[PDB]
Formats: sequence, structure tokens, C-alpha cells
Amino acid sequence: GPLGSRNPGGLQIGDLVNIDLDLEIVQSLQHGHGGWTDGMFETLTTTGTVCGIDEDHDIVVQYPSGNRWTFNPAVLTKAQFQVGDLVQVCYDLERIKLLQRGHGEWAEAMLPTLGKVGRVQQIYSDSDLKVEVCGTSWTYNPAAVSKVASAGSAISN
Repeated sequence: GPLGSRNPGGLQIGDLVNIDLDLEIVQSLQHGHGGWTDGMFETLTTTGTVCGIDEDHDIVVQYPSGNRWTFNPAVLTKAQFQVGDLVQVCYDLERIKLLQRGHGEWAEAMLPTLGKVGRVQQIYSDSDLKVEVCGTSWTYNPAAVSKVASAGSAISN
């Protein structure tokens, strides 16, 4: 069936989902189903894990960055630093192109890394970083990435 024809309850916690859609369509469908913020660019290139269904029947999805985002079910398709640090790549394409000048440069094959998390593999003497993002390592300006706190502040049970 077409987009939106999935049976309610056809996704459960632990299911893997992706987004195949263009941003503009995601934004339309997100109206009244949680909206869009640019922090969500991760979701267009990362496989998420269903972690809940809210009262209004929208799907809450968990990302390796630690972030959880709420989606219209129709959007989803069922599927300073230290070495080892989990870091998130800047999602702003314009900014990152400028930061990458002289710091490893921007290659178009890096486009999917926007907004994604990866792992620091090596820190160069001049402070640039080798970061592995979904199996491929790139050189980044450290200003082009942020240390990730998965869950953030501690919450008592």
C-alpha cells in the first residue's frame, strides 16, 4: 500500500525504522504530529528504533545520539576530545563547508554524515579529528562536531 497505509499497531517498540522521504514532505506530514526541528536531520540518514507510541498514536523513535523524536507514522518505513568519544556532526551544510576549509576539506560523499553521530578515532597534533561515522572515517575541524551526552542529566527512578 501507499504511504500512510500501514496498520495502526504495525510498529512495536524495538522495530527499526528509516525515513526515505524528502525533507519538505516530512515537514508537511509532521504538522500536528510533533513538528520539525533541525536537530532532526539525524533522522533522515540514521536508522532509528521505535521506543513508544504516544496518546495521539504518533511514533516515538530512539536515535544513537540519545535523542528521541516523535513522528507521524506515515513518515517512517519499517526496516578537548578523547579517542572513543561519541560526537555529533554539525547539521548545517553551509557552516560545515566553511569549517572544513583547511581542516580536511568537504567531500560530497560526506553529505550523509550531517547531524549524525560517530566516534573519534584519532586526534591530530593540530587538533583536527578523525571521526568514524557509519563505518567510514573522515577528518573534521573540531568546531564542526560536539561531544554527545546520550541521556544528559541524571534522572532518579
